[PDB]
Amino acid sequence: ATIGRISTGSKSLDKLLGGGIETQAITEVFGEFGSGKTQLAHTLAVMVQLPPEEGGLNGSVMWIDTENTFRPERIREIAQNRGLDPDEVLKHIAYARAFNSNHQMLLVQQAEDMIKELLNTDRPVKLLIVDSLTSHFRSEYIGALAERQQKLAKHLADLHRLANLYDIAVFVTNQVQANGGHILAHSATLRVYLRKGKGGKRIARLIDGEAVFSITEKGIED
Ligand SMILES: Oc1cc2ccccc2cc1O
Repeated sequence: ATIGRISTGSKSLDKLLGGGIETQAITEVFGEFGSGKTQLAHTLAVMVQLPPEEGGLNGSVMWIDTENTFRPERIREIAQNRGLDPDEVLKHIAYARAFNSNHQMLLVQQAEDMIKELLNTDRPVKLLIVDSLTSHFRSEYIGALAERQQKLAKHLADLHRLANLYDIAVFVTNQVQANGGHILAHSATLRVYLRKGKGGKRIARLIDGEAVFSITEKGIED
């Protein structure tokens, strides 16, 4: 398949990304608590449902939530302010809460079943969100970094296999703050550092110019 792009909702961020986040890729956004990573995830879950003329892929979404941070009412707001029907937008987001890191790993295998079911339809899965990808692994493997890296590596390999095999954009979030971080090392296809700036602006930079955007009723925008 050709590489598809999903607009983030922000012209500035899209330019930094070359048009949007890519299918057949894992995009990792990392930054401190409150930097806006989950807002970007919510926005992408709407944007992907637009037609290509508007920066989407007419796609369905799968969302693995590890922190109980998915907000359907926020999806509704973004959809209503992106000219979509909120009920339809929510009906094309498959949502699961990961209870721990092992269940999170099983959910990726389960996601493949729904991906296959939708593959030849008019609304194939085009976006798989894992938010937060690292939070369970971090809390469960304190003092056991070597084992944590083994399990994370297999998890990321599973996510790569889905992105490439089924032409999906995988979007993952990673909280990194004071003294913290191996990030995801070199595993993602693309690392985006997100931070707060003056006056509530958010600033994004590719790791390995900068885009500037705001969080609004449209999700994010310039
Ligand atoms: O109904 C489902 C929703 C999911 C969401 C995320 C990952 C896997 C899922 C599997 C389902 O059957």
